[PDB]
Amino acid sequence: VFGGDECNINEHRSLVVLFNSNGFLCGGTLINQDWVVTAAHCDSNNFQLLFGVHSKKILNEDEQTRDPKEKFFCPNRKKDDEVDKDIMLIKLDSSVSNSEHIAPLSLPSSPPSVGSVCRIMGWGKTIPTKEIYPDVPHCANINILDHAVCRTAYSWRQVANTTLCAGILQGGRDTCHFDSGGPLICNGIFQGIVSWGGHPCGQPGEPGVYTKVFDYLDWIKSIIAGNKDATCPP
Amino acid sequence: VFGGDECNINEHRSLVVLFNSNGFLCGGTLINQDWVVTAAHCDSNNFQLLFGVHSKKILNEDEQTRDPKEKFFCPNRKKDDEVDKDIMLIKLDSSVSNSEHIAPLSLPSSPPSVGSVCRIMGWGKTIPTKEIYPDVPHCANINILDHAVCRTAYSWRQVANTTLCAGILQGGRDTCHFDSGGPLICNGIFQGIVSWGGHPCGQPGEPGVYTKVFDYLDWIKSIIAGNKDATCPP
Ligand SMILES: *C[C@@](*)(O)[C@H](CCCNC(N)=[NH2+])NC(=O)CNC(=O)[C@@H](N)CCC(=O)O
Ligand SMILES: *C[C@@](*)(O)[C@H](CCCNC(N)=[NH2+])NC(=O)CNC(=O)[C@@H](N)CCC(=O)O
Repeated sequence: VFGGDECNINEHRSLVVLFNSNGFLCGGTLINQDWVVTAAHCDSNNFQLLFGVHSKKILNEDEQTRDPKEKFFCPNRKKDDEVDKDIMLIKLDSSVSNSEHIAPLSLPSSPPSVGSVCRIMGWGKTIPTKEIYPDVPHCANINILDHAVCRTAYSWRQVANTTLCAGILQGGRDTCHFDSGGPLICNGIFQGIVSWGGHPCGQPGEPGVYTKVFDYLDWIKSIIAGNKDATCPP
Repeated sequence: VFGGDECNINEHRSLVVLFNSNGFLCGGTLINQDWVVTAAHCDSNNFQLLFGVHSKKILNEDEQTRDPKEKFFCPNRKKDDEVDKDIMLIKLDSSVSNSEHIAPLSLPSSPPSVGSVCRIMGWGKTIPTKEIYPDVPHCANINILDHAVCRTAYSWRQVANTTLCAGILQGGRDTCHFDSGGPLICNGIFQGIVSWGGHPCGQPGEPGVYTKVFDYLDWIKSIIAGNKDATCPP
């Protein structure tokens, strides 16, 4: 996260870490005691999920680890476009219970209004060009922008409507590489999933695009209730 | 460990890992649910202890992390001698319960005999010259040798009587740097603590010198029971 500060140790109790033998992959969001939401582009053959993490060097006495038992993607997702319908549900091999540094995030009831202030968080790049990563996750506030700003900022490709356009108009704060899958939270509600953006991040006039969780509510609940044939919003 | 193979995932449940911000420090041994025994030269201002660990890449789901609440050393220990009375007792800040990959090891009732076959284990060097470290702990069987082999082999310093001389005579098997603090187990009994040896491990004729647990039984029991003045055997 570019333009932020170290997150408070208690302000990110729902942030999950996806990693494998090759290291850190992405972030994720725990929505209930058995499921994790993250980005579809973060998928890997094998990986594990780590809960309750703050510092990577100085561990928390309450971290939990689980393996993905099931993974779900939109049935109607475009094969070639890696960020098309960037959402993946992970059914844990074993339930995770609340603790001092672990807790789920509630799904939204309604979508965020243009201009609302939201929180982004992750262990991704903090310097736009350098491959320097934090030890603790960084937090920064950004605003919900008019979707047209993004549509026009990235005219060479199509910015789906099932996405939120967020950031700071003059740049300086934005999610970056390895921040993917993490939550965009507005007023304590789970509103978006970090998906993609500019090169590098934080440039003025190039906001980030987040999967709009709300548009996928029916999908999420259907998959979680047991219906696996649930198709996503086009 | 030089000269062995990867340990079976279930044959090292008492093996603890001491680490800090600078990384890995040493091995250790869980003797009951509240105490860990290790070498005194493994001390560091700040460190933590990890239980139920095997592979550093693929984590077990039952791992536990605790912090050192109290540390204890022999009152009558030599100031400038890093390996004199090489034993340290650590009281955990919170109890550790048994699980698939965590279980304590029992204190000895009698000292091992010369010629006994014992298991050594740890994440220390596997090739004497190369600064290459295992991902999973390596185990190997060595024999308890006549204490005099050590006495003469290391005629350039003095080998205490409160230690076990163990290894293979022609070399090719020994503990190495970063293997310290781990346990020497003979017939399932906790008999020694990895302390020191020659440069580099495995040289023919230069066995490993381990802290003889049996000789400290009283100090250990007195310390754990409450007598913080208990003195060690000279
Ligand atoms: C998977 C995740 O780690 C990244 C997140 C990048 C976020 N970038 C900004 N500026 N907020 N996403 C990608 O690697 C995917 N990239 C693309 O799909 C490109 N078309 C856009 C480049 C980009 O995401 O920055
Ligand atoms: C702290 C612990 O990891 C090591 C273990 C070395 C074991 N070596 C062999 N060959 N089994 N201990 C030390 O680094 C302490 N070293 C000494 O006290 C030196 N007098 C000997 C160096 C040595 O142990 O190789």
